[PDB]
Amino acid sequence: EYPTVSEIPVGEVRLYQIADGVWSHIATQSFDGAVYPSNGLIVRDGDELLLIDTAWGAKNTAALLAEIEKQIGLPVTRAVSTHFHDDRVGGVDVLRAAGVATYASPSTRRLAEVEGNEIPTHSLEGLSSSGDAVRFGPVELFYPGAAHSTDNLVVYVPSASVLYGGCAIYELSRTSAGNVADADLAEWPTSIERIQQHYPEAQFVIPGHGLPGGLDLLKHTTNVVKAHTNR
Ligand SMILES: C[C@H](CS)C(=O)N1CCC[C@@H]1C(=O)O
Ligand code: NA
Ligand SMILES: [Zn+2]
Ligand SMILES: [Zn+2]
Ligand SMILES: [Zn+2]
Repeated sequence: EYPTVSEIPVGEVRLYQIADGVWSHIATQSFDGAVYPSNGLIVRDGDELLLIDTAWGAKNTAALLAEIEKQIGLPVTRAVSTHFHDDRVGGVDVLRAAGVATYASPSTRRLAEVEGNEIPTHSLEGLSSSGDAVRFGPVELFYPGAAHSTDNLVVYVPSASVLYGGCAIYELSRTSAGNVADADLAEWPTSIERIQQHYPEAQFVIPGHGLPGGLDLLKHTTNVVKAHTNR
């Protein structure tokens, strides 16, 4: 049922409804001569929508807005990018031109600027120390500490028990570490354990790339990260 990388041409976006007013968005992109999928989140907030992450580039993000209008038909008024990489902020300018208020932590904004990636406009305060949580409308934002990147956020939807782990969490099909150029390998498992301790009620866990699962994706990611650590 969940849209897979094989099913989505680059440039197109699928939505997957998880619960009343919660969807993931799934897009694909060429990377390393392969095609990889990438997930974001959409959460209804009243008669508006909160978007979590771009769809990995401007073209895809335009497709994302069009698919949202087609399938849901409510305005995206805010967006949060969960780290500074292009699968999270690539498309921010598209969102901004469409009237979306884009947000990220100051950590993410600083790193995006250094990197030459798009920079969300608004700053999310209160997330700079490991273990910090803040409410943002229908979600809670949580900074678990450095993992896939120094700035990685996770997002929890309490009404639906959905934990969006972003790229700090790997899908089960990934058995070897991926892009760790910006990672903190030493802290990554500790950061995962903070997610487990903060959201032990989570029922649906979404990795940055690939198929959702349950909280077992946390242990899985720790297993893979520790194996890479011991390479
Ligand atoms: C551009 C993204 C940023 S997490 C990236 O590095 N990717 C996406 C899928 C493959 C590769 C990876 O994270 O291993
Ligand atoms: Na919390
Ligand atoms: Zn990343
Ligand atoms: Zn604004
Ligand atoms: Zn990613």
